[PDB]
Order: sequence, then structure tokens, then C-alpha cells
Amino acid sequence: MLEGKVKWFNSEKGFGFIEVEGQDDVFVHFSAIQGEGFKTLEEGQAVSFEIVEGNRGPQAANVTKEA
Repeated sequence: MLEGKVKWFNSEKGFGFIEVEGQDDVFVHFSAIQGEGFKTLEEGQAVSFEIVEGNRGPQAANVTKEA
């Protein structure tokens, strides 16, 4: 897994970006968010995740919020 920080997220629209030092930022859609409750994220949140790339390019997957 990769580790990152939520750079920003639009709760109403349900997407945003994960910052990772070193690599480019990673687009994250709310469907990638793991766990219970309403799928959303806050700026600066610690997350673990994977990058998945199909014909639309890379985006986050398997996003878990961490302490």
C-alpha cells in the first residue's frame, strides 16, 4: 500500500486529491473510500491506498483513513 495525505476534497461533489511526497498527486473519487459511514474525506487526512490505472489513467483505490 501507499501512504498519503488528503490534499483537498470536495465533500458535496465527492472527489479530490491525495498528496504524496515524491510522486504526483492522486485523484480520489468517493467510491474508492473504504470502511463504514458516509464516504468522504477531509483535507490533511492520513490515508493508505493503492493506485489503479485503466484507460482513464491512474486514480486512488482502496482508500482507508488512518490515525
